[PDB]
Amino acid sequence: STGSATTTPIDSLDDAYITPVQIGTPAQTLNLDFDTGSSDLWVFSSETTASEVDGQTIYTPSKSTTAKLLSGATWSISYGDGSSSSGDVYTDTVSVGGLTVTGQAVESAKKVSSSFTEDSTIDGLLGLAFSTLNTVSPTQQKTFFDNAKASLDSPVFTADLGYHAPGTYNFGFIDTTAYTGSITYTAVSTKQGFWEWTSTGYAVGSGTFKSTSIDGIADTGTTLLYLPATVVSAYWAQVSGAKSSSSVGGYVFPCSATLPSFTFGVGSARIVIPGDYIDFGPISTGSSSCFGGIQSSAGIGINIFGDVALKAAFVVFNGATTPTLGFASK
Repeated sequence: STGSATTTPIDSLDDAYITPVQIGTPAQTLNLDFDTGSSDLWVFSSETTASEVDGQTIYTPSKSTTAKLLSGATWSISYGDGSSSSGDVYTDTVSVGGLTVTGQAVESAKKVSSSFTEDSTIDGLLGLAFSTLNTVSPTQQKTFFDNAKASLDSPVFTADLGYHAPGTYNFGFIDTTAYTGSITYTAVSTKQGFWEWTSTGYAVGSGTFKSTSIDGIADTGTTLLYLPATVVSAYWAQVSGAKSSSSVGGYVFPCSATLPSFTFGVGSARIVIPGDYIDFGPISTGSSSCFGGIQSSAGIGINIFGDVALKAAFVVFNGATTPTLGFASK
């Protein structure tokens, strides 16, 4: 089997991408944030505290003839941005782009943190990291991809995120028309539960490539590119007037600037992020200070190849017995 679904930016900055997901019988379609940095499929629901729902579409398990309470199971998750959610668990039929999994754990939110409530466009998350990170207790549950894997034509999914445009998540096949050149594959460590890999270096604009190992994670659920402070300083030094602002929370730059590109290495290959992808717009409405899309990971504990980096590539998440990642230009 295969599946193919369009993923759509939630706003004009590409802050996140939503993908329609069919849950239950008859189908209830929710727009979920596919997140290769986490491993829970959770949704706003008829059980979510009413004051914490503000415009999201909810899953109502009592209206699904295939929903079953997973007795005794609870979940609770906290994300790198400080947000969180928790609740109970149902199993139900879940379909993405024509690919159907029966008995998928659907984590129904009883509580969500304010950042979720305040974002009416995201109805939940669909985790695509390794199932060892799934938070369901006392019996950890598998991700949608893990449940689908054996049925897929090939045990892979691909992320093709658009810049200011829709893109595609495919399951079970590699669309050879969706990229240019060849796909360069690179080793993955699953020791932390992430799609963790080592970039071979970077370049700023037309500058020389610096060969240096940068361990990080491929994370579709993180907006920005978070890299070591040395790398980030080297980038922003090429933008006149750019500076790190403690009050704003990262590097800002004059909105009148033209940003240089940023290149990262994948083996001997190179992925170029155009400068425009690094502009996240005014820090507040009407400001001439703009927020940068490359930020320091120093306070995170891990480097994160988020959407800024991934949307410059066609990315293969190869879930074979020994997983690997593939990157192609597009």
